[PDB]
Amino acid sequence: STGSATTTPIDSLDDAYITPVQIGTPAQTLNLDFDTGSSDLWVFSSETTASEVDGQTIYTPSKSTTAKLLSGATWSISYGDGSSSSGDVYTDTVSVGGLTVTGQAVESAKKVSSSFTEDSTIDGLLGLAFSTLNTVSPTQQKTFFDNAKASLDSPVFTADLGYHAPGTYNFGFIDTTAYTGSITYTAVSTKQGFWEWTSTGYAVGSGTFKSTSIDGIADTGTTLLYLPATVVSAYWAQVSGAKSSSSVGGYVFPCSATLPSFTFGVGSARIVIPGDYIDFGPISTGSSSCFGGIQSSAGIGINIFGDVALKAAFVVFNGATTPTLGFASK
Ligand SMILES: NCc1ccc(C(F)(F)F)cc1
Repeated sequence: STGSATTTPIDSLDDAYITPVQIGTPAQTLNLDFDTGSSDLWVFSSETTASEVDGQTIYTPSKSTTAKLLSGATWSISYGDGSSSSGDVYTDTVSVGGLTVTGQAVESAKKVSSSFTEDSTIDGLLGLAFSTLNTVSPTQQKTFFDNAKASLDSPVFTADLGYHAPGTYNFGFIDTTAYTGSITYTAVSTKQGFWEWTSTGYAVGSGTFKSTSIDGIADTGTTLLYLPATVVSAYWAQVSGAKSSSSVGGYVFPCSATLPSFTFGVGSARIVIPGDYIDFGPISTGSSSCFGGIQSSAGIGINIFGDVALKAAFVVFNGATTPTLGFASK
């Protein structure tokens, strides 16, 4: 079987993408952030403290005939940006774009950090990294992709994120009309639980391609592109007036500048990120300083190929016994 769902940017900057997901019987539809950088399916619920909920749609397990409390199980998770959430665990039926999994662990948030509360467009997260990262204790739980794998036609899902436009998450098949040319596959390391791979180098604008190995993760749940300081300095040096700001927390540039493209390597292939994708707009309303979409990973400890990079490509997450990542131009 297969599934297919439209994903839509939450705002005008593509800060995140939400995808409708049906949970429970009868269906309760929540808009979840599909995150290949984590492995928990957690939702705002009727159990979330009332003061930490501001306009989100909530999951009510008491109204689902198929919901079952997973007795004794708890979860607690903290993201790389400092966000966090925690609560208890139900099992229920979960469907994405026609693809249904029964007995999926649905982690009901009892507490959520402030950054989730002030984001009324995101009802929760659907983790798509490897199940070794799932935070349910004492019995670790499988992700939606892992539970659906056996019944999928092909153990793959694809991310086709749009630039200021809706896109598509497909499960179980590769849409050969969604990309141009060939898909270039590259090996994945699962040792840290991430979709971790090695890029073969980079170029800035029309400059020469620098062959260098850049280890990093493919993370639909991270907005920006986080790369080593040497790479990020070489990019921003080509933008007049760009500088790293301590008060802002990253590279900023004059909103009147035009940004060069950024190219990253996938084996022998090249993926070009148009300069417009790197513009994240004024750092504050009315400001003439704009925030850059390519930032240094030095403070993080891992390089992150976030939405800025992934939306320039058609990306295949191949969850075969030997996992691989496929990239195609589109
Ligand atoms: N999008 C999930 C996520 C967030 C942060 C990280 C970090 F910071 F640990 F790399 C990995 C994955």
